[PDB]
Amino acid sequence: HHWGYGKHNGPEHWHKDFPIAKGERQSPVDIDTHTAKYDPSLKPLSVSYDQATSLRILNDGHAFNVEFDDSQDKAVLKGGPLDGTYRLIQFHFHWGSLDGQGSEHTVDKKKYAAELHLVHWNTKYGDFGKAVQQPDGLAVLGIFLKVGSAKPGLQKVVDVLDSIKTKGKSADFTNFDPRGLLPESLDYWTYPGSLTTPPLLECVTWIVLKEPISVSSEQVLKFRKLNFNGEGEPEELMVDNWRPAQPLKNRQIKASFK
Ligand SMILES: [Zn+2]
Repeated sequence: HHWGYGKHNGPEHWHKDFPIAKGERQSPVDIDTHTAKYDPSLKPLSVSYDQATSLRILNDGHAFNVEFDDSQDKAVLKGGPLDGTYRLIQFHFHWGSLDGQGSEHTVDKKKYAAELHLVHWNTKYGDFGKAVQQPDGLAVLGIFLKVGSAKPGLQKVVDVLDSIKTKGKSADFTNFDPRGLLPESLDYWTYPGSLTTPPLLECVTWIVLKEPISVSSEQVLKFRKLNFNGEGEPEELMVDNWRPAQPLKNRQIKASFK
């Protein structure tokens, strides 16, 4: 039926409705730190989120998304391996049922408790919908989450999850500053990839930060209380909403640090 993360509609079944699932530049991938190529040509990342305007938080049945106003260059990403300006449109997470799994990308086979994805689209295409049809249409900033000390800047997100427990529920979520979710260092790995959920379009320039952010056990536990199902339906906990690593194929992962 509809795609998901269950036993009968999970990642291994996606190729039936979305053939590109077996494409040449699919994500996520395992980042082999000893095979990654240091590129001194790579520029530092430029993250300008001071004028960010968050609007709403939504449970879309696959994860929860915090949406931003992308009608102007309020929150943008530039520099790094990017050519042009990319506007932040939304961010969401992927997490597991246990602290030992949850991230989509892995580092030397290591899985993190969760992974944060900040999605941006290339302004030259005018349109998020137009951007996903281009090889350089999107730029996604990936950040790993490890369990340890609590992340203060994440609590506002955690506290509102009760109001969007089921699929289709949304809540006003204004005044949220995404800068509180960034690690200290902006060193990164980058490679050409795809969206990790259907339609799995190969329009993403992935920028994965080396430094993970730490969140508390209680914070992640609250993520696990969400539901894949809609209100009134049998409860299915929203956990393990991650896609496993895909073949790197003919791609090179570059590092901004040595
Ligand atoms: Zn994602």
